[PDB]
Amino acid sequence: AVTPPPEKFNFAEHLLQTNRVRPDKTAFVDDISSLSFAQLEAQTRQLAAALRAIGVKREERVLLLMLDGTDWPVAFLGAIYAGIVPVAVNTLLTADDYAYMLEHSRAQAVLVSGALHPVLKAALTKSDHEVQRVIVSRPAAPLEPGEVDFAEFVGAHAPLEKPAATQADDPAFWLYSSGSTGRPKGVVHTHANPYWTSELYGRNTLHLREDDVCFSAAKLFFAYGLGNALTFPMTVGATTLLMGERPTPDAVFKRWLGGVGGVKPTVFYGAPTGYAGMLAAPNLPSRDQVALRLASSAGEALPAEIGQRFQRHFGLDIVDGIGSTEMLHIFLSNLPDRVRYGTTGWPVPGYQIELRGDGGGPVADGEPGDLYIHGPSSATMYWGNRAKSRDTFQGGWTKSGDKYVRNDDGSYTYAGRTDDMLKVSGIYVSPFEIEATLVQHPGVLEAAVVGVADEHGLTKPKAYVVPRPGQTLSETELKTFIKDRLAPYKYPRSTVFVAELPKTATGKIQRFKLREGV
Ligand SMILES: O=C(O)c1ccco1
Repeated sequence: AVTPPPEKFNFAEHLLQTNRVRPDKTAFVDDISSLSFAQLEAQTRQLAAALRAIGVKREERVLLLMLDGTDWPVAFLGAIYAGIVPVAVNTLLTADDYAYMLEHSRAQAVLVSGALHPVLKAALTKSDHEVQRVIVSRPAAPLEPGEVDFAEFVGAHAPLEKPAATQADDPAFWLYSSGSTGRPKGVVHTHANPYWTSELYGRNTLHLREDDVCFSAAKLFFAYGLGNALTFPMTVGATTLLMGERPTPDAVFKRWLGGVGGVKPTVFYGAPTGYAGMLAAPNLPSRDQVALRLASSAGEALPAEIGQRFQRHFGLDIVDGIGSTEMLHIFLSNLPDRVRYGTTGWPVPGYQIELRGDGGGPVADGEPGDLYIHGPSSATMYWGNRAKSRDTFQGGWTKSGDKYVRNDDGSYTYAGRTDDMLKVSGIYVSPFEIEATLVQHPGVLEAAVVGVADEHGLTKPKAYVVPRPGQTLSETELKTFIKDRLAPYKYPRSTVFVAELPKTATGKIQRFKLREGV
């Protein structure tokens, strides 16, 4: 039902051309600024020019480390328009994480929000990078020699006259994806990939349209967010609301109620964690206060009671689907008019789904298998990692690392992960990372972290800690340490002190016994 993109294709030019019908409609609006489609176009093309003027060439990478706001799609589309590959990254990571991404991407320039300039600085100082220029959006401190203010940079250059003559299957952008051990993998996406997600899911599954106002709690750096709040709305001419701050129930409700930009969102997107938090909130708005027509969920399985509670309150379902960084967006989903809570719905038309057992063979309905996806938006490889590329991308099929069960009605029910990671509110969290942080406290002897469901059925990490006999470590002291050592998104929901952990003769911790509540 969807025509493939032409083999000569630049995604940025495609989204700009789509919206030349509507120059004066708002494209993006945030707390302090707004861009119409024609202003976005101009700024996008001037940034493309600016990047070429400082010597960044076609196929070279730039790091895009930016809070959600109107400069973000300018950054992203401007690079793409130039045939430069933006590497769009999480804004909550450490200087060490970024130092690795600068070296691994060989980024030649960085586009960074002033609030993130201190962490970027640390990463630049410590690494062997190739960064020729730092372009700072909304600087929060004085610019260092050679750094340039984003607005000045865009404003200094005339718009690039034509886009880079890219192929549809040329790399257009990277995201990073983390595993339970080891450094993040550079997921390489082509120009065609987000065309396929925006058409097969944004348009043909959600039925987004021009008069929509989109608002995603999931940031633009998330694959989920990048669809929800950039590629999908730009595909149909919707207006997008962007928000720089942390998405709490209050910040979201403020927006829902038309507190920014004079717009009320019609389409909202977020993790089940956020929806649970909102429904808990004593000032949840009533349906007559909001203009929501469509509530999308992804980033962990949606507990049935959260959808049911949302539906009872709003008269609107939560439409929960699953995608990945490697598949770019959702491939298995409930539909806006067909929702079965306790399942992730049906394959998205355009994607083929398989469940494979221990030998790669078929599994009987109602038995769990590992999920593999065949669809036209899959990443081509992990950059510079052939072993991991071979394990994940196998002849047109992409291994998700999830397990699922197929139901008699052809829907799919989540069954666990194949690789120890915990999916906590949209972000993959490694139990092994948390264990290695806890053992650096002198009062901890050993530590084990597993996922446990909270009162809402949502998975959070839980730490089992053996304290070191000669020391005094209290629960609070450990919480103080965790607070200093880890990002809030990685916190254990609770920590239990035990006398010993169950292990094999080799010292392998039997984490499955801790999940069983021994
Ligand atoms: O379920 C996810 O985590 C997802 C949705 C779209 C992209 O990633």
